[PDB]
Amino acid sequence: ADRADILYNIRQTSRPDVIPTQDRPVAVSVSLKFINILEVNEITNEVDVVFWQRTTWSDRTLAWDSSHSPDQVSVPISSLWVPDLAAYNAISKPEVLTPQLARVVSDGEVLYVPSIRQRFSCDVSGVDTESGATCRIKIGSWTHHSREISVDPTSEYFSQYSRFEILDVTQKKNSVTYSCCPEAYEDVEVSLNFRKK
Amino acid sequence: ADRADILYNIRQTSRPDVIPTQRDRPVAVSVSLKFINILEVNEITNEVDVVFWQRTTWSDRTLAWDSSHSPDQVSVPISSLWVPDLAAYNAISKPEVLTPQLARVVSDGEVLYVPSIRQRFSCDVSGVDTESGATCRIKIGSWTHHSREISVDPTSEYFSQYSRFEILDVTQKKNSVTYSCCPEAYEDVEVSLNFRKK
Amino acid sequence: ADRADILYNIRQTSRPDVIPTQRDRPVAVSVSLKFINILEVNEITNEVDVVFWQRTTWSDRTLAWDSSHSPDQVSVPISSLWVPDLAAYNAISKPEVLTPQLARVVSDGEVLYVPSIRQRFSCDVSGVDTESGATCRIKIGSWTHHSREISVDPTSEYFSQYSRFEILDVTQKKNSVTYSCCPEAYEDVEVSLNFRKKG
Amino acid sequence: ADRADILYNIRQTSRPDVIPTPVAVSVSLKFINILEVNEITNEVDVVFWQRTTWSDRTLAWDSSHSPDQVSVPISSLWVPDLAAYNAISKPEVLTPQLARVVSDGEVLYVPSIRQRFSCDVSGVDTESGATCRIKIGSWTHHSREISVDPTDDSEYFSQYSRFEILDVTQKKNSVTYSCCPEAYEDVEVSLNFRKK
Amino acid sequence: ADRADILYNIRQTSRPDVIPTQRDRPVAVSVSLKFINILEVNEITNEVDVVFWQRTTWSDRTLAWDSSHSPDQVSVPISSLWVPDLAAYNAISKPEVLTPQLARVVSDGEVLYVPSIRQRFSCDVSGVDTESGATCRIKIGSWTHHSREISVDPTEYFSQYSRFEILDVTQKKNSVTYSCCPEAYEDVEVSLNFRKKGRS
Ligand SMILES: Cc1cccn2c(=O)c(-c3cc(Cl)cc(Cl)c3)c([O-])[n+](Cc3cnc(Cl)s3)c12
Ligand SMILES: Cc1cccn2c(=O)c(-c3cc(Cl)cc(Cl)c3)c([O-])[n+](Cc3cnc(Cl)s3)c12
Ligand SMILES: Cc1cccn2c(=O)c(-c3cc(Cl)cc(Cl)c3)c([O-])[n+](Cc3cnc(Cl)s3)c12
Ligand SMILES: Cc1cccn2c(=O)c(-c3cc(Cl)cc(Cl)c3)c([O-])[n+](Cc3cnc(Cl)s3)c12
Ligand SMILES: Cc1cccn2c(=O)c(-c3cc(Cl)cc(Cl)c3)c([O-])[n+](Cc3cnc(Cl)s3)c12
Repeated sequence: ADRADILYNIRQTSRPDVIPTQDRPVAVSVSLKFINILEVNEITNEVDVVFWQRTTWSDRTLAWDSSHSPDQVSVPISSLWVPDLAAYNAISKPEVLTPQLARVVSDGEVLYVPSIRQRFSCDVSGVDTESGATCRIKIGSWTHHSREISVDPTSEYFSQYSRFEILDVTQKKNSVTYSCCPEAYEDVEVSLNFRKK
Repeated sequence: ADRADILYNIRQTSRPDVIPTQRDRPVAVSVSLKFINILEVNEITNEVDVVFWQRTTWSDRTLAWDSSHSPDQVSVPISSLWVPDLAAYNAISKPEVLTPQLARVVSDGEVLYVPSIRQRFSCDVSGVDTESGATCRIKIGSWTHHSREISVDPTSEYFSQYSRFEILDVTQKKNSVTYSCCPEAYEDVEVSLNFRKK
Repeated sequence: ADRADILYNIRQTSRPDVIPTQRDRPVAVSVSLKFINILEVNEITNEVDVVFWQRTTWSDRTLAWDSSHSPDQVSVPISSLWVPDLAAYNAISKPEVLTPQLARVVSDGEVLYVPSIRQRFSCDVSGVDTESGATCRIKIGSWTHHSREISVDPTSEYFSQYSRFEILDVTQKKNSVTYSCCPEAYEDVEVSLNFRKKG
Repeated sequence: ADRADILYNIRQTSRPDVIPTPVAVSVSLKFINILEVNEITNEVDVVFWQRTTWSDRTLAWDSSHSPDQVSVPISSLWVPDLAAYNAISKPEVLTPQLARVVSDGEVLYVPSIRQRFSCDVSGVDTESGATCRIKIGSWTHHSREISVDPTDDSEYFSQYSRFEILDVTQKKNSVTYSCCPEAYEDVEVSLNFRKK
Repeated sequence: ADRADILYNIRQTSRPDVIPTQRDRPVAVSVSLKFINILEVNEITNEVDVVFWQRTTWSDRTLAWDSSHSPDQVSVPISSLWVPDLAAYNAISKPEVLTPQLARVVSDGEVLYVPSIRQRFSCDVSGVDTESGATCRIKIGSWTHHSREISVDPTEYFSQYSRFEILDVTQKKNSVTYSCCPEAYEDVEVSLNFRKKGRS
């Protein structure tokens, strides 16, 4: 089997609209790497950031034997199921800056790392101090509760040319629940502690 | 039945372009806005930029399945379902949907759609910097379906603490509009956001 | 016949790319703007940003069905229908459609499309801050269909009370343009919005 | 044959991705508006009708007993890959993306375009005015595949612009690149304009 | 064989989603930027807006045809062929392609793609209003294909009407690797040394 055969197989087997549960939730790993802080407004409490959203999960149906073939291919995400992640305090659409390609590994692991520019409503107070501001970004599945999707977290790539610098990034698991229903929604709370240089 | 079987059944039965009227009764659409943010307010132009969750529910009993030994809910892309053609009458920008365009379908045939929307409105911003605050009225209804086809029924907890504004009161009242040409009435929800600068 | 049957039949007979000329008659397109808002006015650059409902009606008799014992109207996405290729000649932005892109089809074959449009125009903004106000003229017609293929016919109630501007008068007059090349005439409606800044 | 039959036939015969061979493409700009001029950055924002004609004989039909012209979406036709070499924004097509096809196989496409250009704005606030040169040609087809031929410059120009047109000149030209022997044909449109 | 036949054959054999690796060799992608214009420079935010031609070439031997008695080159929409998934690592906007999205395919299987791109970068703008000027570094490589799948090789048209002038452009090969994995990603580092015209 050559690359074309693996890709043909993935396209004919992929169910983009069907969460690939093995009765277990799909374990989605999410890690933000901050690349840039572009605009900060201490009056409106708004930030414009660029981050790589490292996103991994498993779809065992996509797996193939790679003893005598490539163990990884690039696949357009429009061909694959993708977690329906959203940032709860986003105030703009995520602008994906990068090619919308995922990597599929022969064991069925899927890796997606879009570079995203997005605006958030978060605490910008203290940005011009030594201690800096702490902007909290909550990312979770919009429509899949904890029995369907679990979200697990895990300044190296931050631009030296930003007016801001990063003091600390903290990535903590959290859970939200609504008055209506017993369903809990898992999220990652990403705490970006940063300040003006 | 697994998730794929429920979704294939929904795909084969759902007619995205056909309102699911039972007999000649209207489809009862529930609409509830939850305000998340007030981003830009202009007291001179009377324009406000808001973020809200538009909780939208209705019934398509043709989609129903037995969930005794199966999942009782799935996520479905809205392009596979009929969705109410709701619009805000006093919007001055396109709705920016911030969230994945998936609905939930429940085994009893309930459909639930909760987009997070950023949109700009023309409304009364006068008094925003006072104690009594401003009252901004948002009218949401079906653009093309009169009251015999769609009825719209209404029903601070999630408001960002980091907004420059705070919410005093949200009221959701049912209302109805009619045009000189025709006897048809269009139902809407009038959402009254009473808010002020902190 | 139920709504699904009417919609199936419309999709089978509708030719979105084919003007529905009955005999070899022009398709009579009715156009009526209802101004909802005036957002930005620049008296120096002579530019206005407006919101209007473009009430647009025409006949496609091939879509007709018997509506004794069926619904006499349905909502249909405009991507399933032929739609007039109307353009504003002094527009300087693309029309931003604010509303769902659904038309109403009546069982006699009448089609009604009422998009809410935000668009920017180049027009006369002089006098906006006076009592007599400015008169901004918007020219709307078919871009590619001359008068033997499309005729365009015209016909403050919904204006936002919260605008900084107020409407004194709207006039809708039929007009016709012809180009040096060809004998073909293009019909338009000239919509004259007389408005001013409030006291 | 009725309109539906002409359009059905165009869908069966048209190859949007195949140049209908050089194809002689006629290009003529009519300036409608000058919106923004910046003397410091040498940038202009203009609105123009790009009158574009060519022949695709494969589209032809007998019109003795049918319409001799139809409107066709450009996504159904081959269209010249014309670009402005000194554009600094994407062309914003303001108008419905329909061409006219004549029964002899002539195609006419007249988009109204808003676009920003890098060009000489020096003298704009003088009596002699500025001369802004806009170079339009095929991006990927050299002169053996596409030839570009030009055709009252102020007849359609908005009276409400802060600017006025003194002269529009449309001259044939050619570009060639260090790599290759191929020549690319262009029209150089010289817009002589000034502040009122 | 006429143009229609060549294009039909390209559509029948081209796999837009499949990198055309020959044996187990990487696809050699040649990338060369020609700067056309510098539009907006912000010395406070360290942001530039530039227009450049991204000359992109590679080989897809599956596309090849006999051109002894037919055209040796055609224009093909990029949606009909595989295209390298190049991205600028310090881009802060989507690339805005200003030009028709057509590649040239040569009968030997050579593919040439030259989009005119407007894009905003985060890079060092300090010194732009000095004699030595600013050096803005743009890193371009494959987003998803490591060095065993794609290799990136580097290899006059600047508007005379820009308020900036170009002192030097240097194009150097480089390689990145991530803590997770052994895979290396090739890039080109393009160094644009430029400054404001007309300083005293
Ligand atoms: C090539 C590249 C440029 C920038 C960021 N990348 C990354 O961050 C990672 C990465 C991912 C994880 Cl889960 C952990 C770590 Cl430590 C690194 C990575 O593999 N790649 C290549 C890829 C691009 N798209 C996909 Cl899918 S994989 C890059
Ligand atoms: C996960 C999440 C984030 C934000 C808002 N949501 C909500 O408001 C509700 C919700 C809906 C109703 Cl009708 C009543 C109540 Cl009390 C709550 C909800 O279920 N969910 C998940 C969903 C997202 N899209 C669909 Cl469809 S369901 C969330
Ligand atoms: C519900 C609604 C909100 C706003 C404007 N509308 C209108 O102006 C008219 C209308 C149309 C005409 Cl031809 C004459 C008159 Cl007097 C009124 C109308 O019927 N509707 C509903 C519709 C929306 N889209 C279509 Cl198609 S019909 C509304
Ligand atoms: C109706 C209209 C509004 C604006 C500009 N138009 C034009 O300039 C010309 C035109 C074209 C040429 Cl080649 C020479 C001359 Cl002298 C005039 C024209 O025929 N039309 C209609 C058309 C629009 N799109 C197509 Cl295709 S044909 C108009
Ligand atoms: C016509 C044109 C306008 C602008 C730029 N172009 C170029 O830069 C080059 C070019 C390419 C290389 Cl690899 C080296 C050199 Cl030295 C020049 C070129 O051939 N062409 C035509 C083409 C445009 N798109 C394709 Cl595909 S071929 C132009």
